[PDB]
Amino acid sequence: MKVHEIPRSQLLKIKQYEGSFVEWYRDLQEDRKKFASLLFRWAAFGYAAREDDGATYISPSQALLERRLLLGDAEDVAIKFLDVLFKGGAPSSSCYSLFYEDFALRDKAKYSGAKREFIEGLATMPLDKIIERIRQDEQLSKIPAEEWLILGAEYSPEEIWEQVAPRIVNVDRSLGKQLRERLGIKCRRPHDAGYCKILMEVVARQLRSHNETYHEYLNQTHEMKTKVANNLTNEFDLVCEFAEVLEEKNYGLGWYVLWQGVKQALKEQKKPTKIQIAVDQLRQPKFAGLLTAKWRALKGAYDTWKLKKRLEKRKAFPYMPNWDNDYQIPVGLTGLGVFTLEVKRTEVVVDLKEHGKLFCSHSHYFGDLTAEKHPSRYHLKFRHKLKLRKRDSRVEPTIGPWIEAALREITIQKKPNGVFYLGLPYALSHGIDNFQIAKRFFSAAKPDKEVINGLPSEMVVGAADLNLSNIVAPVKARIGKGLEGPLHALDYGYGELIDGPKILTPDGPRCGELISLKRDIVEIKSAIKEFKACQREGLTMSEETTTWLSEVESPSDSPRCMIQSRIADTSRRLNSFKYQMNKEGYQDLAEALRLLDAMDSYNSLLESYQRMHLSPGEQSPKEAKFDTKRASFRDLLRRRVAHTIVEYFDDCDIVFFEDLDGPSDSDSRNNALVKLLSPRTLLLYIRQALEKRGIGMVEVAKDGTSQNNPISGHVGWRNKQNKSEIYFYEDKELLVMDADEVGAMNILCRGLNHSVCPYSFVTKAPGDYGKRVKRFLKDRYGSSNVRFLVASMGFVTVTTKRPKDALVGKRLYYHGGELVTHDLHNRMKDEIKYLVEKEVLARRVSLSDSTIKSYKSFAHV
DNA sequence: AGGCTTGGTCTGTTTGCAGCCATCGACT
DNA sequence: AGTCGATGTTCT
RNA sequence: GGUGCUGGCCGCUCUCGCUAGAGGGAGGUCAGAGCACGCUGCAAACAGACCAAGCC
Ligand SMILES: [Mg+2]
Repeated sequence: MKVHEIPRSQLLKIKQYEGSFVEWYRDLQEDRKKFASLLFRWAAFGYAAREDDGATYISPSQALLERRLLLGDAEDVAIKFLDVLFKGGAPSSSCYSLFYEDFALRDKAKYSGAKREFIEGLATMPLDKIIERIRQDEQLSKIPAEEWLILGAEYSPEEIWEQVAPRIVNVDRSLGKQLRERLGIKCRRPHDAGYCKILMEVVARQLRSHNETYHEYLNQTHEMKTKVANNLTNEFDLVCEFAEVLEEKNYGLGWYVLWQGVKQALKEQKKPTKIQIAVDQLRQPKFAGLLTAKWRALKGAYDTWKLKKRLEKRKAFPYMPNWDNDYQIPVGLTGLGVFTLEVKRTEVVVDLKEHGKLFCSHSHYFGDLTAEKHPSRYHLKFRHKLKLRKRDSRVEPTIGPWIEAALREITIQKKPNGVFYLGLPYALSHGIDNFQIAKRFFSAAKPDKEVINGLPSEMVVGAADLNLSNIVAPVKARIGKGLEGPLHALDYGYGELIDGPKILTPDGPRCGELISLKRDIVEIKSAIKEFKACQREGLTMSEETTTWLSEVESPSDSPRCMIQSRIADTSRRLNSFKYQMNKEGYQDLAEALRLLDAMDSYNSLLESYQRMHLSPGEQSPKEAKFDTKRASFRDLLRRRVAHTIVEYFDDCDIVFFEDLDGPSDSDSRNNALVKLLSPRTLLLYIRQALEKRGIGMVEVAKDGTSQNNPISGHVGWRNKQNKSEIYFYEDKELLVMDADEVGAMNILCRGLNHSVCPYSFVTKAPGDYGKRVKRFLKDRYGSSNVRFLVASMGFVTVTTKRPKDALVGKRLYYHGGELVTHDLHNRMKDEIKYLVEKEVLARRVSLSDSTIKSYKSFAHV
């Protein structure tokens, strides 16, 4: 079967070093360091020079100046050298040649494997297959197919090679040797192939990381000045004229500031609102051409101004990369540096043959590690144990499973504390089938039919919905060609469900009073300004905030110190529950979550008590205390969300998730999840722990997955006071279920639909739809080039003719099979919204039921 | 008391570049 | 047999 | 048995202060383990947090 390896690495703290290495490391982080800032100029990279006063703005012409002013003669070769260096990969086979002083060349090109296969079948190979092999080969075109053909007919295969190798050689490999002598280039060590071979690719490994950014950072400047001057309307002609006369008067302009300006200026309103400076400038004649603008044609003139102002804050070219910080030095078995390795008294040892031996410590991640050398790879076998602090604890150390893997190179780094670490970039022999199916089959709209036939009969899926509430609600399922069932999967068949959907981490107990503890910090932020706003006016304080302050046993009624006792009593609460949760190791994520935010508002509060005394206009330059906690903690919770999500998804082959970082609706900027814990870092941290077990992961859209009904597709209402419940109107009977459960089904639904079944899209006139939108209109109604008609009851119809009466350039919603419009999707929400308000009784419907024959959401048949 | 816009200073958050080497030929 | 230098590819 | 994460106590220092106290910060010190673990360099865009004004 086909396998695919997965790159991972975990630390190893080095204790002692032996030999001349210490100088050796310091030389590479000085040889790298030394020449990287010189090679910067050779490709003429336009660079800002970092400075406290600003950033100087050097241009390519101001940098191409010193290219020939630094190399008068190597220029005509260096440009050929940089390309054969920027291509990289390995066909640049020996770029190290310039550093190595004894660099020898051979007069023959090497006998490559693909260079052998081409000669023995030179007699019969067709020219419409001979020329498609060589055209794409760097060494083969240099001889035209004429003299290629003659040797195949006359000569037996083995004789031909003896006379073509000095002809098809890649003459770029000499470019390195010339530059050293013509430039007087000396490194620190020069007969040492290791020192050279590593350093060449190492500096290159840091440089190519800058070239592709360079042409990509630029190609944005070419796409940004295209999409600012493509939407210049007579509405842009006066929208930016609004901010010019706003900054002179010392003001600015926002987004939701926009809609209450014309509604108060279209009826004589003599009592201003928060935007009177706009309303008084929305009564002048030069901005009276703005009050009369349309509905949607102004959202497409707000983004350009919100896009143009990003063109002006952006620098014209990248900064200069700072190279002083130590880089992760890699050393590999074959070709690069040479190393051997052992486990000495369960303590790791590393040996480098020319330059002496490192020393190493016993590690917990590799708990029962073993090593056996094979000629190309190291084979490791180990498991994960726990970390053993207590000696007479009844507590067994958690045993991980054994891991069979391969390892071929090692990494080294100094940390700012002066410690040398050692890394192990290891590869995992795992089945590629799950990944192979993941990208090609579920991600995309239509896979080729030779790919669809790459499926076994039955396989397992999963999904969940994650919001800040009770985070994980999974559902496992079974999909089958043979087996019939209630969920429709595109191109694979029907499926029937094993477990789920259930919530797995319900919000723990201590949360209820920790939010109640957050409110205690909520009032301290608004109250500290009351001590600071009456210091400027001369007034006293409000009793309602004062009455709250007295709730503490405070030995002084002074307003100042009672503030401090509500906070010391608050810090103790955080200090205490810190301890009693540290006992556990944080086994309830849902608990630590509302605690994490509680740890946030406390640190967010101490920055206003240090700045209480400050008279108006003098600040405190709060410095980095390199709080190591808040950074390396909120990571731990994410790498702990894996364990609860992996445990329930081990037996699955594929997983699905809600990608909350995509084109979402408007309420997702203030949302805490983009603020509290990264979606993609969490989804990727799941992927990294899912890839580890050879289980594919494929995201799907985030557009209204919580909203739709899994059974009937009809709309629902996420209760605006209780986000955990959601309501539905079907069959003249009201129903209710759990929202963050509902989302798990709609993600499982949309997953088996390849995200094809849409939620909302924008019309045009038969500006094209994406390839994932097409397969819906073609499969159901008949084609892609279709206009849409408003019809009886205010529905929408798909017409196979293309008339001009119809609505074009608008927006829709999809429910149960019917294409409905926007003024109806409000009405449809309005249908449930009113029934709940009138205090009617609904019927809860679990989705674990068997009475359901088929789920009709995101399926078309 | 609260509700935005502007800017500065400081960390913190979310991304796409580079990478995780095999094989012959000369020589022991 | 074995070491270490120097050399080899191409689709999205 | 490598990196994380935690509270008391001690002083030390720092900041304010209706005088009551609080809050930091790198280390010296008393307590707790059913806690997961892709390491790393260059780069770029937002948002988050506090002091200032004008404005309704
Ligand atoms: Mg949700």
